[PDB]
Amino acid sequence: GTTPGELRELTDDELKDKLRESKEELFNLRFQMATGQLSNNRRLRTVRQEIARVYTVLRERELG
RNA sequence: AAGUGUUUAAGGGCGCAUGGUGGAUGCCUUGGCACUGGGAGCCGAUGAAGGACGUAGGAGGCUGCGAUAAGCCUCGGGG
Repeated sequence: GTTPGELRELTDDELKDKLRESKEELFNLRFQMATGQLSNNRRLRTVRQEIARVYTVLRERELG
C-alpha cells in the first residue's frame, strides 16, 4: 500500500507525514530486530525502500 | 687316526612385488598474449580519476550502491 502512484497522489505535507511515519516504523523495526523480536526481517527493507520512494517523489516534485 | 664339509645376517646390496610422499606427464580450462574490424576518443568546481567509511536479517572479502546506501523513480524489453 505504498506504491509510487499512491505516493504521487499524496500531497507534499502528506508525503512528509508518511515520511516521518515510515522513519518511526523503521526505528521500531531496528529496535525489534536488535532485541531479536522481529519475525519478518524483510520489513526493514520494505520500509527503507518506502522511505526512498517518498524522498524520490518529493524530489521529483521539487524538480518538476 | 688327519682331512673334507653345507649350515647364521646385527646390518647392507641387487632385483621383483606392493605401498606412501610428491606433483611431473597426458588431456583440459575460469585466465592470458598478439592482432583484425568497428564505436568512442576525453572526464572534472553540476566536484573528476581514484579512494576512506558505510550499506543486506545475520561475520568478512569481492561486486553493487551511498544515510533514498546489493538500492529509489520514469520509460522500454522479457515472461
